[PDB]
Amino acid sequence: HMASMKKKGSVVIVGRINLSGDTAYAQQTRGEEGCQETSQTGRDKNQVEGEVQIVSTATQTFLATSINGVLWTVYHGAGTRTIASPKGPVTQMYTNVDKDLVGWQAPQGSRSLTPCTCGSSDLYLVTRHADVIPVRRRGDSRGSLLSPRPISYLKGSAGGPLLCPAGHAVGIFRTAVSTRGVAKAVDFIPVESLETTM
Ligand SMILES: CCc1nc2ccc(OC)cc2nc1O[C@@H]1C[C@H]2C(=O)N[C@]3(C(=O)NS(=O)(=O)C4CC4)C[C@@H]3/C=C/CCCCC[C@H](NC(=O)OC(C)(C)C)C(=O)N2C1
Ligand SMILES: [Zn+2]
Repeated sequence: HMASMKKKGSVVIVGRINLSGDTAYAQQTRGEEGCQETSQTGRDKNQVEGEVQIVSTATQTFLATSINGVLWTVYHGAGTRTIASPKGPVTQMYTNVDKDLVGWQAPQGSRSLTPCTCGSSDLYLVTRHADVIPVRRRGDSRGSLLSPRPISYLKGSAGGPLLCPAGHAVGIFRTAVSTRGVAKAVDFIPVESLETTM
């Protein structure tokens, strides 16, 4: 009964989206074996770099984005799980199921994105495959893809950033608005709603 009750593992950083140069590309930093083991222990000694991490649990894989010293991701990916770190599991510092949002303190080595103050509606969504997709802002939390794509293409990218032209963070990718399997729009957690939650 009780003594046989299992614990859920930590979210584990398994790679990152490199946005540092002229070319955006994915990098894997940990394989499946290492991920499983890191998830169970919560101990992750790997070096962390950059703003957009690819993260994983035993069952799902998605993204997480650093903005103002917090690593943010989606609740429907992370639930209330801890994140693996060099000194063990780290407890969520923010949890809000109503905004589909969680966050932990940003891992040492990560770089954070600055929240946008530009007021601009020409946005760019960064996916787990390192595609930079033009998105026009359509409301507080909604944007339209300039070129619609099958949802398959966006799957696993929740937790990723929408950026403005200046590279400032505008929002965290939450949902794909689909019709007949085709995403024509996305929904995101506005950066201002992170700044309030904070
Ligand atoms: C309402 C927010 C929400 N919020 C949630 C909040 C709490 C919660 O607790 C368990 C669950 C929640 N699930 C929630 O919704 C779930 C999770 C989320 C979702 O699927 N998000 C994405 C993703 O990639 N996720 S992921 O793969 O990386 C996963 C994390 C590892 C973004 C990309 C989607 C790809 C197309 C997949 C087809 C699903 C269509 C769906 N569209 C839809 O719902 O649109 C409307 C709203 C118009 C109907 C939708 O997007 N989602 C459904
Ligand atoms: Zn901006």
